[PDB]
Amino acid sequence: EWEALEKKLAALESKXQALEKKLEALEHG
Amino acid sequence: EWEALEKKLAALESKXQALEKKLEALEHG
Amino acid sequence: EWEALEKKLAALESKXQALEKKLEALEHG
Ligand SMILES: [Cl-]
Ligand SMILES: [Cl-]
Ligand code: NA
Ligand code: NA
Ligand SMILES: [Zn+2]
Ligand SMILES: [Zn+2]
Ligand SMILES: [Zn+2]
Ligand SMILES: [Zn+2]
Ligand SMILES: [Zn+2]
Ligand SMILES: [Zn+2]
Repeated sequence: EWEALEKKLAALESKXQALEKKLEALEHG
Repeated sequence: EWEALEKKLAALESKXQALEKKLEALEHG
Repeated sequence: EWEALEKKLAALESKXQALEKKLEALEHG
């Protein structure tokens, strides 16, 4: 339970960082 | 409290995928 | 461990809100 929830939070954190960088790319063209 | 944390993570994973797809759309016009 | 999970989720929810606001500003503004 705990370990699966921690994995899902880490995957969201990684997606979170990738979407931030992608939104920054789109702002600059 | 644990169940609520999981329902909140599930809503956030759905919002995460929604933002990812909208960013993909914006990227292409 | 509990506090760290709750903190990560609040930070992700907050980042989710910041990223949606930037996306709306880029798409429409
Ligand atoms: Cl359920
Ligand atoms: Cl998120
Ligand atoms: Na509980
Ligand atoms: Na632990
Ligand atoms: Zn559970
Ligand atoms: Zn920016
Ligand atoms: Zn793509
Ligand atoms: Zn493409
Ligand atoms: Zn932990
Ligand atoms: Zn997010």
